[PDB]
Amino acid sequence: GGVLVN
Amino acid sequence: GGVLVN
Amino acid sequence: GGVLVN
Amino acid sequence: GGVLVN
Amino acid sequence: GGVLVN
Amino acid sequence: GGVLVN
Ligand SMILES: [Zn+2]
Ligand SMILES: [Zn+2]
Ligand SMILES: [Zn+2]
Ligand SMILES: [Zn+2]
Ligand SMILES: [Zn+2]
Ligand SMILES: [Zn+2]
Repeated sequence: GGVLVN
Repeated sequence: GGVLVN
Repeated sequence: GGVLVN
Repeated sequence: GGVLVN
Repeated sequence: GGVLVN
Repeated sequence: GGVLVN
């Protein structure tokens, strides 16, 4: 899956 | 905010 | 699954 | 914000 | 923000 | 998956 740390 | 379409 | 830390 | 389309 | 189309 | 650190 994707990981987005905004 | 962030947008994650997995 | 995806991980979003906003 | 960031956009991630995985 | 960044845009990542994976 | 992709990793976006924004
Ligand atoms: Zn993953
Ligand atoms: Zn936003
Ligand atoms: Zn996952
Ligand atoms: Zn943005
Ligand atoms: Zn931008
Ligand atoms: Zn990966």
